[PDB]
Amino acid sequence: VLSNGLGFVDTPYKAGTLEVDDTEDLIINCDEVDCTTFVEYALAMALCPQQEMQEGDFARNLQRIRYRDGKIDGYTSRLHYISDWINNAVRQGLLEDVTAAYSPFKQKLSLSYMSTHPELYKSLKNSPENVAQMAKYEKALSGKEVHYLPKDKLEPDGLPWIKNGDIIALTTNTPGLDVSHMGIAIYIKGQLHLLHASSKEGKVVVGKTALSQMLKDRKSLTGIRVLRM
Repeated sequence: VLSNGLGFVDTPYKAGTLEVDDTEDLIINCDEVDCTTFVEYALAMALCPQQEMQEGDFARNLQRIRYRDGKIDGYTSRLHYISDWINNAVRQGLLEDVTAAYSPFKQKLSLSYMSTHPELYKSLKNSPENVAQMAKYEKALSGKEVHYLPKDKLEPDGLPWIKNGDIIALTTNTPGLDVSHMGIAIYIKGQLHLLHASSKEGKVVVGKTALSQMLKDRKSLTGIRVLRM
């Protein structure tokens, strides 16, 4: 949610915060975030019945969002592809797929980046078993359709059905990937902007440029998916 997300403004960006330990277990690092862990922390906080927030509730929620079916079982149990992450959260009723309700446009998933470049990942580069597992997950998701909103349908002032606090996943046509970035919707000066962890700015920011312009500026971006707590 927006109020929880906004508490992270200016928190430094750092990639790989979840890869620091030898075995996979729950890591809570709210001091350094990437585009995904930022949203996970924000969501896990927002789901808590108290805001008085109990660390047990936050920790339970985070485990449920970060891991396939909330089960911690090695590196490949963590939800690395955002399509998979979204499916996990939607199937548990934690998020509703707003673009599924509103948009008639669809993309077919084609996931393969991780198993194609296992050298890039600490937990794949020396683990043929982990690579094989990620390839099974890629295969099971590839060919499935999701709803999205094409970027040519999004204006600087957003749309009535995209609200403050919605999670926005930026869809991509780059080989082997589904979604390149996520953030939280925030209307600023009547324009739909993105609250997100930016590697460009090196920290969590409310983006200066309207979301529609962020999308239209990049040839590899195709549109968005909109999810809501």
